[PDB]
Amino acid sequence: MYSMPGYFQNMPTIGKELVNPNPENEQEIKAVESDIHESIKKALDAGITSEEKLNERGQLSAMQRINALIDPGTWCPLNSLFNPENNKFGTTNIVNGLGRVDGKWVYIVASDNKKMAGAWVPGQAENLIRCSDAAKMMHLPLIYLLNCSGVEFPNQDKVYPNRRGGGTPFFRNSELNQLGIPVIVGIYGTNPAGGGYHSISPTILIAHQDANMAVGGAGDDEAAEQIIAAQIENSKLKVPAPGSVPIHYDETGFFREVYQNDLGVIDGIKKYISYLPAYNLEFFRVDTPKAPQLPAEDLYSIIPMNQKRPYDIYEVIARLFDNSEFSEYKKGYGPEMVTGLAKVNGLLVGVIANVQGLLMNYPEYKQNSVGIGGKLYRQGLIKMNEFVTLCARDRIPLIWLQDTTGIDVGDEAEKAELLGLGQSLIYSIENSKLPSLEITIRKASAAAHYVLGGPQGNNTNVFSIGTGACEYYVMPGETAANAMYSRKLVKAQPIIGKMNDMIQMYTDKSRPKYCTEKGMVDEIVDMTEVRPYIQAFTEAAYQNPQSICPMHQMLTPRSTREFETF
Amino acid sequence: MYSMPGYFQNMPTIGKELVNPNPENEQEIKAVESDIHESIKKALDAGITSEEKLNERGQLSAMQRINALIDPGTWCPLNSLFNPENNKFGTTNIVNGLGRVDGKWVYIVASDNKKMAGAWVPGQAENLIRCSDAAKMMHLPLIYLLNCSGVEFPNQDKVYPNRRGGGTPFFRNSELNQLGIPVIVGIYGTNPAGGGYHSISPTILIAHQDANMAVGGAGDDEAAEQIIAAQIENSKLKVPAPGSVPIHYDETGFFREVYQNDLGVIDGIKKYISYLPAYNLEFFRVDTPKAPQLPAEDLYSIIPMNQKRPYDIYEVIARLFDNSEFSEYKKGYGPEMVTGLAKVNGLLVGVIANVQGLLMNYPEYKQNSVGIGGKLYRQGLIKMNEFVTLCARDRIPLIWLQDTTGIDVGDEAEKAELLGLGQSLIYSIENSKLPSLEITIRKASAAAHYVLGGPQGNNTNVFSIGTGACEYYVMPGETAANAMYSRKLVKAQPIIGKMNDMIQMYTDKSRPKYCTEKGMVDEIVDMTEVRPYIQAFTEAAYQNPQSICPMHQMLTPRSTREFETF
Amino acid sequence: MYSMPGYFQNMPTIGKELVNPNPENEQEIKAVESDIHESIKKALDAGITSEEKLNERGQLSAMQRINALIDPGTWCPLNSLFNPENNKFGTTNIVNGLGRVDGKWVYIVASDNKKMAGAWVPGQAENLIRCSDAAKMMHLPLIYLLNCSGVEFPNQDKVYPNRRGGGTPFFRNSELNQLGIPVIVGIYGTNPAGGGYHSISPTILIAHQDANMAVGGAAAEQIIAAQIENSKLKVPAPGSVPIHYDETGFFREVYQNDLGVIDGIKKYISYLPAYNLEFFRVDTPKAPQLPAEDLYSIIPMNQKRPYDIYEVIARLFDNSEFSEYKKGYGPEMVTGLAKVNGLLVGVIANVQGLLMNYPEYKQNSVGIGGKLYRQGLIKMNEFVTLCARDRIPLIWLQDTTGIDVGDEAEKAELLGLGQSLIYSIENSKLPSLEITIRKASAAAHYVLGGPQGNNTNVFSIGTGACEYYVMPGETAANAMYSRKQPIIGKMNDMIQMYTDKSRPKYCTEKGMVDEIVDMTEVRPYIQAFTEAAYQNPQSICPMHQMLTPRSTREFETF
Ligand SMILES: CC(C)(COP(=O)(O)OP(=O)(O)OC[C@H]1O[C@@H](n2cnc3c(N)ncnc32)[C@H](O)[C@@H]1OP(=O)(O)O)[C@@H](O)C(=O)NCCC(=O)NCCSC(=O)CCCC(=O)O
Ligand SMILES: CC(C)(COP(=O)(O)OP(=O)(O)OC[C@H]1O[C@@H](n2cnc3c(N)ncnc32)[C@H](O)[C@@H]1OP(=O)(O)O)[C@@H](O)C(=O)NCCC(=O)NCCSC(=O)CCCC(=O)O
Ligand SMILES: CC(C)(COP(=O)(O)OP(=O)(O)OC[C@H]1O[C@@H](n2cnc3c(N)ncnc32)[C@H](O)[C@@H]1OP(=O)(O)O)[C@@H](O)C(=O)NCCC(=O)NCCSC(=O)CCCC(=O)O
Repeated sequence: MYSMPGYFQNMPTIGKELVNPNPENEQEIKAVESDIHESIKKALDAGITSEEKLNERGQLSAMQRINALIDPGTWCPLNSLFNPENNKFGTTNIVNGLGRVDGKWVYIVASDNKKMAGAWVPGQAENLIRCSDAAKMMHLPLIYLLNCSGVEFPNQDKVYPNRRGGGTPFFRNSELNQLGIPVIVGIYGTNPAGGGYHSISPTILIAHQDANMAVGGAGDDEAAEQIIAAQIENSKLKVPAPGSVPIHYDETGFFREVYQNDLGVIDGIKKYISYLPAYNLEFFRVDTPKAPQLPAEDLYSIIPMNQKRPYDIYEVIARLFDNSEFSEYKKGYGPEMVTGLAKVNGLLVGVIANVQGLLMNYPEYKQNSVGIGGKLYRQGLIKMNEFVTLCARDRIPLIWLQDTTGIDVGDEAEKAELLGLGQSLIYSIENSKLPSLEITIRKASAAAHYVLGGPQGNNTNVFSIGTGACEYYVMPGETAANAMYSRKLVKAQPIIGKMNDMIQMYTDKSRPKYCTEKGMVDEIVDMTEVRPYIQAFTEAAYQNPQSICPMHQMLTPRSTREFETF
Repeated sequence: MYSMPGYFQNMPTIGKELVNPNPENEQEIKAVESDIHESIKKALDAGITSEEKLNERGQLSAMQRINALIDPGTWCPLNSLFNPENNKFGTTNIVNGLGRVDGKWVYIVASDNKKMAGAWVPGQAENLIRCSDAAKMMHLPLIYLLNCSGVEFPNQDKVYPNRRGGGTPFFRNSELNQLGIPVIVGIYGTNPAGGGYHSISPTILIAHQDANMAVGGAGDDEAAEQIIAAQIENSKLKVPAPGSVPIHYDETGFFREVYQNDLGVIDGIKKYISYLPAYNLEFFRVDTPKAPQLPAEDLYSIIPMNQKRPYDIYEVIARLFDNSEFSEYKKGYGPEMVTGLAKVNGLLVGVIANVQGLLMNYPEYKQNSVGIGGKLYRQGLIKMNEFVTLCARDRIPLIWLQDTTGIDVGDEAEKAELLGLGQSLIYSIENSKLPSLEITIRKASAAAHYVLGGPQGNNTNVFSIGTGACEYYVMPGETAANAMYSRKLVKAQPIIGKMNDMIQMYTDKSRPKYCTEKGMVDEIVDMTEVRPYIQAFTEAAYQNPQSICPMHQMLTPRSTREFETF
Repeated sequence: MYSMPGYFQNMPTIGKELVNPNPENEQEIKAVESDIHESIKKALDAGITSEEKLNERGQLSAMQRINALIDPGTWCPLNSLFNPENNKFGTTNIVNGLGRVDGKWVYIVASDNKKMAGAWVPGQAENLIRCSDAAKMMHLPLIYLLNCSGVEFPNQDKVYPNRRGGGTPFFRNSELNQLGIPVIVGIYGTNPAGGGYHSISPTILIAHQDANMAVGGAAAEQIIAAQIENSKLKVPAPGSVPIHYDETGFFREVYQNDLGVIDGIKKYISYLPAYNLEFFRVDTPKAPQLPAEDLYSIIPMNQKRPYDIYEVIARLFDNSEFSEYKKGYGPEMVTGLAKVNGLLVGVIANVQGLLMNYPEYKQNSVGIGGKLYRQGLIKMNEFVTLCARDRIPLIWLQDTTGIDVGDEAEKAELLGLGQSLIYSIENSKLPSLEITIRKASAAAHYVLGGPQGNNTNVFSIGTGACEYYVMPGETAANAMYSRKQPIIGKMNDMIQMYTDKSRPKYCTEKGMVDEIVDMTEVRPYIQAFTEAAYQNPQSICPMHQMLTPRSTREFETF
């Protein structure tokens, strides 16, 4: 019961059954994966109040609230270890990511009430903007599980002011609303000032019976003593915390609904989520959802931690996409890249990925050359330009699989227009106006990181994820030390020492964990977890898209076919 | 020769001649202004190569290139002291701001070739985004005077990766182009990799004859020696720097034009600027341009450095806007704010500004009260909501003059809807979809900083400026130390000591210079320089606006009139 | 001083010098062209008040006002003979088209004050919407030379009410303003009610000193008493200068005479944003290398004769240069880049004649030029999509008899590929011009950048050799009456009617095509359109970031 099975079903299948496993490699990847999981667990547990203590006082933690909201097994966290300003607890005081609620994907943001009652900490504003941007680009509902005490007083200068500070999300929520994207808030505990605007900015307000939202909270030694007198007098005065339920439900009616406990609040949210517009994804399917035909655990063997080793990218694609099917656009032209159509739970996506290894008699603009997989040449850049443009016309979201060492350099490459072709790709992406996912398989480096659907496209890239085998740098430490200090040897030992410093630093500052802490990549995900994220993304993309191309009116399949025959 | 003189000419005049000058105050302001000018001069001079040395080698500095481009006296720098990451030289290696070129306003970005040949330094990416955002919001041409050596190798992790890093401007330039906003580049010196994409991303490329743009640049002790052999062999090889004029002019034709020297490049830019679409501002005028009727130097007396002193805001408005004329919207309603129409070189703007001092028998929702000027109440918030909405419909840009201590707090204020009214203002602003300017007169604090056209509105606020009398904090240090440590005295000397630490820190981290270094405000401007910036902004706003309301079809003047009569 | 001469300069040249002229054909074309010119002249002269009488009373006619405004030789009229409701005078009481004012292209609408003082007549509302749509799609300034007495009382039911009636332009002017497109009005004579809203809706109002704009203007024996009492009362016509200048200030400026009003308009036009077209040029403007008058020989009036489309393209575009996209693939169509006064346009045009061993989905087949097959439709889909990305406007040259029919064609996806083209055009979001060379027929007329794309096609023009029908009269009579002597008679009626109702003049009267233009006048219209398109475009693609030239090159080499 689908359109055009001749084009969209029984596509060529790709990938081989894994002949030689590699335990050493698998163990190396899993060591990175373990450290990530361990750091996340330690960070989620950190803070002045435990989950156990929270539960005793009648409150749920962020993860408890999240797990009560979502369909089991659908949680795709992002920015778990994001901590650009290096807070001691290791987080930005929010837990965020994608989750599914009774079949509907939503973007979830949860205050960490274990840590200073969910206070604004350095790096949080940035994290929050990455949330609302994702919702914006995907037209996906934004859900706040809110428990926010506002500005951290010692850090006010880092959390209160500026273009992208604590005030920005309030504008971003109005923008979402104006773009037709609903925002739903569960209001827990005390939310004064900063937390008050997080409470009031959403579309729908569901309150805990003890919760509040307010413009402002309650209310030498001779100086020092005076304060404790006023405090204990006000405490015996028993004035209620401003903007409690008797105010914001009974008087202003800004609280739409009030629930007795945390799980009641969740039920309220679930109810309003059920009201939200969403396609039955069947509408956009070209085939019934099918698992890949090769197991994802093979990826622990296929993707080498030895950064000097090539591998076959088709083996990766075969394990990530429905039924191991792939419909390649212009195979043979631009051999440094794979571009083609694939399926994700029956839904069309365009896949763009680096080819690794030696490229015989290539590029064409060089007399007698061998090309390096992971680099970009003329035909690859042109093929991508076309494929992006075609997918954009067809309203087909793009998933980029990056493992790249840059664009070809030198005057032969220059004459081949590579600088202009790279920028043309940037222009093509910006022109596409569709949500896109970027997945760093191993190397994200040079300008290729930018042009290959990089997170530098703030209008199209929703977020980025990386595997345990990934690394981010401008160029390898060795090449960098070279270009920096080679001319300073044309003059001149103190220089040798700081070349080895640079090499060491580039290794340190390019490790997967460091990369996600700085937010270079949003999440480090397990090899068995990459497809889940692709599924989350793709289903979110097609849940309520702002534009449609009927299948019979799509150009990509037609142009792909013609190139194969003509 | 203007529409509706009955509405737009002979408006009420405001302001008094200054009776009592205040030398002490004037001197205090000018001390802040001097320190700013002095820090800017020191920062512009800093770097491994002087202007004198640059000139000897046949090159102009950033400021020389800028001064050769612009009409004399039209330079409005922004982010002069922006240095969020605290680079030693004190800058982000770019000089940026507004400048006029033969009557046309343009946004200007100039590489600082005194410092590591214009290398990407920490904080630069952010600075560059503030540039392209301004051009985007105002539909104003972006001009690059480019001399960029790319990534600073030691700092690569801070300048190369991430959503808002060195790659982002290349996407932002494509966005500008796609929105119909031209980008023009003068290409000087060597521009490899990162600087190559700054070269190629603009609409128009004008090159210095010795300049280049490229995807990549040229080309233990036994290890160490090997490098200097290859280097000196390549140096004697005399291979030209990749992507020089014989390549990018003669072969690729990406350089549109080539000039012999720096001033030739400027002439080329001037020529292409002359091609750009721009209104004769006469088209949008409602009166002939007229100076204010009171001198701006009085502002050194009027605006008190004593943060506890009120002043009359009308005295400020009278000195900033054409002919000291003001057409107030709903005077008497919402007395804590002034909202009304003014003129800037004959062009209509909407002005929103705090009233200072005691407000008798106010707010209305309190039994017997005296209101504090600089705070926001019910009627003020509602009046602003309406005025913003009206100006938005009329396509009249808004200028916000902030001097504020926040929104009224407590359950009487809550019942009066202040939390929802504040957010309604945010929604109203976001809905306006027009470029806006924010000017901090003194206090930018609390949520009022956000709602009063704050820079937290990334779609509407083009940039923000502040006077020498300005200060930024969440709340005063004393109130902050209180709310932080008062409950920790209900338990318990080590606490007293860190309360005085907080008070001191809030004073340090809220000084005008510190605020602009962090980018809380984009520029600290002289009292005599505020009108110039307002003129730059307003004329840029009306140069090529994307939407028009004919004067006879404007609602703001009509509604303003009806309230006065009915 | 241009980007990428390697791509944009010294493109292949096309066309041959004309070997054998054809006087018979030329004369046949010029006979149609003469009849058009003659009908236009008669229509412009028609009406109860002559130009001579207007001049005596101190007033200029529509054409005098237009000719005083525009740079000489830049007038591109549209809808000259548009008269869908068949008014006796032959017009819709407005003169409209493209004109250039001191180098700036603008859209011009002028009230015909020769005819019932510029009253609203049947068909006018539709004509006015075609004006504001053009301005909308090109972001081009709209100029009204206004002299409008409002609703024609006898015809009120046809000019006053409905979604697309006399009130619609007032909403369309607000839309233009909100899209940032300025509207400038010169207010002449009396403009009450309907004409009052034409006066007030624009951005800028310039008034003649005797002019007015108003909400409303100023048994049997009883009426003439009140009338003569009011006439002796000497009450001024409502909303005159002492009101709308002195009191309301809705008139921005007042001039003593018609030419003063024009000067005021010129001044405000000079204020308007416009590129120096040099900014978007890839070469200096160059005439074609073959004369346009050859087209009188090249394009056959004998509708059964093929001709070489390249000969047409060679005579319309700068320096006879053409950079063809995917030559050899989809031979029934020509798609490629060309230049118009140095500016890039994408050209899509039918190939005529026999196509050997084609289409590929059939066995031993000969293809018919002017028809659309699989590869043509796919090539156009790609080329449209590529030009859209590159912000390159499209010019469509139509001479077509439809899309291939039958189950082999169906299996080849032709129905879906045709609609994909429609989708592709709608997706392009750029102003486009459509020129009917000869045949506009079947679904091909729709998909080949037809005027049915109300968001992209600015207007359409046709040559004297053009004709519009669903299908030929013979084929139509067949399909209608084959399944059915009284029947033979009404088959010949149908054939005759299809010939009658498909003549160039009839087509433009009904608005099927907006203007019938002379063979020597096609390039001028292309120049007007292209220069208007690039005057103030809403989106740019830098030359070095364009995909079309790159993809075109790769197909040639790879
Ligand atoms: C640019 C020139 C030719 C200029 O040399 P010059 O004429 O001597 O000029 P000068 O005023 O004496 O300044 C040179 C001096 O300024 C400093 N400097 C220059 N560039 C950098 C940098 N990128 N990072 C850190 N420091 C830099 C160094 O101390 C230079 O000394 P040196 O030239 O080494 O003797 C040269 O210094 C050079 O080649 N520099 C940088 C090497 C390079 O190729 N860098 C590209 C950086 S990687 C990148 O941006 C990648 C982005 C993503 C991608 O596309 O891959
Ligand atoms: C929120 C509550 C009621 C929660 O108290 P609780 O029930 O004891 O909860 P708990 O788990 O024991 O946590 C309290 C403890 O967590 C820490 N903490 C809490 N909030 C902050 C903060 N904002 N900055 C820095 N540290 C904070 C403190 O150590 C708290 O201890 P304390 O309550 O003082 O004994 C209370 O701690 C409180 O009132 N906190 C903050 C005071 C306040 O009113 N803050 C508003 C911050 S200003 C702002 O955000 C302005 C934005 C712009 C504007 O609108 O003006
Ligand atoms: C406009 C002038 C002042 C023209 O001055 P003039 O020197 O007489 O000019 P002329 O060359 O001699 O032309 C007059 C002659 O042209 C014809 N004519 C003029 N206006 C109309 C019309 N509206 N419908 C049908 N026929 C009209 C009539 O035969 C006129 O003869 P008449 O003036 O009756 O002796 C005058 O004819 C006049 O006052 N006409 C009546 C105009 C009028 O009442 N217009 C309102 C039309 S209703 C409407 O548009 C409402 C729309 C909805 C709304 O906004 O309410």
